[PDB]
Amino acid sequence: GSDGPIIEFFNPNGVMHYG
Repeated sequence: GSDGPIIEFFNPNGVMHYG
C-alpha cells in the first residue's frame, strides 16, 4: 500500500508495506 508495519502479501500494485 505505502509503508506500513506489515508487507503487502495480497498481490498489491507494486512492492511496499501497508497497514
